[PDB]
Amino acid sequence: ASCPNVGAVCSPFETKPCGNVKDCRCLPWGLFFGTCINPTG
Repeated sequence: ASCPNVGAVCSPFETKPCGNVKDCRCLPWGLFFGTCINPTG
């Protein structure tokens, strides 16, 4: 949940979007990207 990029822009087209971290989710909002968010939070 408390991942390095909470509310930080990710992109599912990246390499590790909110991936190998202390639990994080890449919410793919916008057109091509998204944000590392709190899982189900």
